[PDB]
Amino acid sequence: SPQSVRALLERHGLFADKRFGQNFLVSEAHLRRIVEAARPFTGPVFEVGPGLGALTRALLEAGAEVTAIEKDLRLRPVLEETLSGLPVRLVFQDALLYPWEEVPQGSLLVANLPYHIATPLVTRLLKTGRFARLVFLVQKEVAERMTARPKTPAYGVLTLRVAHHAVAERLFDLPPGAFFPPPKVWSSLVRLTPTGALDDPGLFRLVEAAFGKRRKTLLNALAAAGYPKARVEEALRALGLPPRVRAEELDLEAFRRLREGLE
Ligand SMILES: CSC[C@H]1O[C@@H](n2cnc3c(N)ncnc32)[C@H](O)[C@@H]1O
Repeated sequence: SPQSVRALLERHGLFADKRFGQNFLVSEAHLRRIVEAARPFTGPVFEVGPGLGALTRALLEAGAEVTAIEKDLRLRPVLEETLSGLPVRLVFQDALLYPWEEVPQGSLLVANLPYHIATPLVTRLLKTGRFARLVFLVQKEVAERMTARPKTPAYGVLTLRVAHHAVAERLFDLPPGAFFPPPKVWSSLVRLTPTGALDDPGLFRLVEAAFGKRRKTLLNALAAAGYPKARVEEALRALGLPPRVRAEELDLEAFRRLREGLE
């Protein structure tokens, strides 16, 4: 209930703080969808932003071993209340500072992520190579980026970052009313399933360069970033791509081949 969430906040003298991107899940049906997207719980679960503990409780009740990382210390009493009697390790810390590279191989991320950290956090977790599955809520626009196909407005660096590490699924869209307080945009449930690759800095130097200068062809964008123009011309030719092809027209394999051609 939006009422129960409002009432719970009121009882604990809390107000949702925009500095923490606080928008708390209201629907048991959405909670169920998140748990069902993440299961089976074959490794330890990390939840970033447990908030009032709604998803934390759902995860624990499904038998997950949970570490929940919450930056807002004001939420400690409600979390302790919600999670009374349940084995959750509550960590009061900025999740952007948590030692992610050390989590057990096979871990899971399951989280209603704060909008302002979702992209750098997911990027970092994917670079660790440690997760079996990452299941999380993001703004619909960010989900679209993470799941974009080439030659579309949402297609870009983030799409390619996700794709390099993982297959990506947008499973469900949630309206603003799924949260209290309601945010201004729709959200989406995303599932990422890592496929083995760790960071490839050479590849991402190329990908970042490709998309840096948006109004240029791929060739001129790379040339402006310091890639030898003649070599880019040849690599594109060898790929059977048009001289004026744009960055958003290349899929992950094409970028991998382009990188290989440049070197
Ligand atoms: C969508 S609700 C977001 C949840 O994440 C928490 N949160 C916001 N920023 C961070 C952060 N940097 N690390 C951990 N939790 C956070 C918020 O306080 C809230 O419970």
